[PDB]
Amino acid sequence: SPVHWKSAAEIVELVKSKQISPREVVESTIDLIEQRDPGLNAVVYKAYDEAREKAAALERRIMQGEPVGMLAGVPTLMKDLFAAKPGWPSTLGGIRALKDARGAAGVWSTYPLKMSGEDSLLLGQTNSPVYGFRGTTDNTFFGPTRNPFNLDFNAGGSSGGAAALVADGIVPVAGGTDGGGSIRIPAAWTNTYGFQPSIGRVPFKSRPNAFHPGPYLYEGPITRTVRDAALAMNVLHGFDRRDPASLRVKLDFTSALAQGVRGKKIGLTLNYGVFPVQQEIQDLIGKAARVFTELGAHVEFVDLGIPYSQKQMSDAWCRMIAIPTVASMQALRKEGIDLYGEHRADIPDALMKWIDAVADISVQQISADQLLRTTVFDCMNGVFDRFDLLLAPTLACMPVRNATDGCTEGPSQINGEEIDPLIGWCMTYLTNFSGHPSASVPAGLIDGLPAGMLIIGDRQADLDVIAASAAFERASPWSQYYDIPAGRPL
Repeated sequence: SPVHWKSAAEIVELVKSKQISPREVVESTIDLIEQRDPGLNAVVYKAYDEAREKAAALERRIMQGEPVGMLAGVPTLMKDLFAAKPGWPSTLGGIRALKDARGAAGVWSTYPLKMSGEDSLLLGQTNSPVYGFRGTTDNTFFGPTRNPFNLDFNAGGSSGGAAALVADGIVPVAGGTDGGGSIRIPAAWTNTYGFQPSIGRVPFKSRPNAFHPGPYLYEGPITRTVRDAALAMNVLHGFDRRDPASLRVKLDFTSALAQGVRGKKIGLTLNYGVFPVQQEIQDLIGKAARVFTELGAHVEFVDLGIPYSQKQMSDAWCRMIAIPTVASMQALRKEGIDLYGEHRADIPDALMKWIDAVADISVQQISADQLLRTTVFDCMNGVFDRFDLLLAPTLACMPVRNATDGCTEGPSQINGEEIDPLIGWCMTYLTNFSGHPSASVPAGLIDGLPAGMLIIGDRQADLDVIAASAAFERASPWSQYYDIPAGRPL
């Protein structure tokens, strides 16, 4: 393949130097999708002709020496979860009743808008669970997205299709979204790098309600290298007055790649003091943390002092996500697509539980969840009063086997302790409460399957996260593990 396993940085250079045409990037990427995605089931919409049209125009500009963007020719796909791209479908993660929906003119979600703006070529959309409402990717319309490291296992979610394509070498970057961890969750299970930016760093368009009661929501890249994520972040970040958290600051994410972590004070937790975490994952993260001590950082265990139980926190997260989910369902019903009645079967029972639970949620309950969130935020802040970075395992458990009923979920217990199977083991959700930037870095394999370590920075310290990530990438590479998917039978 001229493009399998190439980085975005490599493709940009190949295209800019006229070694390969944008047309050939598109056809070769299509070949990889057609050849390799049947097992993975990561792609849910193919926009091949659009990509061909865009490639022809990009090729003409390159040949005539007209201006081209900073990701010119890099192939990518966006995520099918509140997707907005004019003329494209949006099924909210595999809701069959929405299969005929198409995006209205002039309405865009951030990843397709900004990536295409800098001449990345959008090839289609990737699979998500229904309404994003779990850390696995499966639904009853498209089915499960499978792990390139072992197709009997799930890629994770909700951005599972994004991570699976990147982990299988098919595109160098894919768009994820994250309300409880979903840029980072599937990255951790697929040996890819998932970057969740600070709140306000990348615009997020929530309409009709910009002041919704949910957790912080983010769009961001999943890549195989930290450099590619920095390149994507240079495109994705930036002021937009229509996002009421937007930061009016310009950064160069690539400037942090060579910075190192010498002298940094790093806090370490294996379970945030409140989650049950598989011992093998704890051990792997203890080892990974020591990579930083060899690079001149000082690492020590910290106690966040979170006074809520992990069930209390996951229940609050579910209610916070459920409120705008109910608003979506109510609006769709008004528009003639009724997911409460006629098309009830399209919603998982576990999700309908929360849908019903918040239908008449009291202001007292809303307030209690807000107090919980504040407490978690302040526990994070207590760490960053004294430390430059916090390390933790991204997730409390290893990948799960795919179900056969379209409802793959996580474990309901870890170490004998009950845990919410949709999101409870996704320890990432703490930064959707708190707003801190974080990235999942591949920490190694356990019994042949990937596990991630989360690097968290202080509020707005995205470049510190990039610097630590790149330092770890140099000292403890994970690229060799791609040999597993690279050699899998097709």
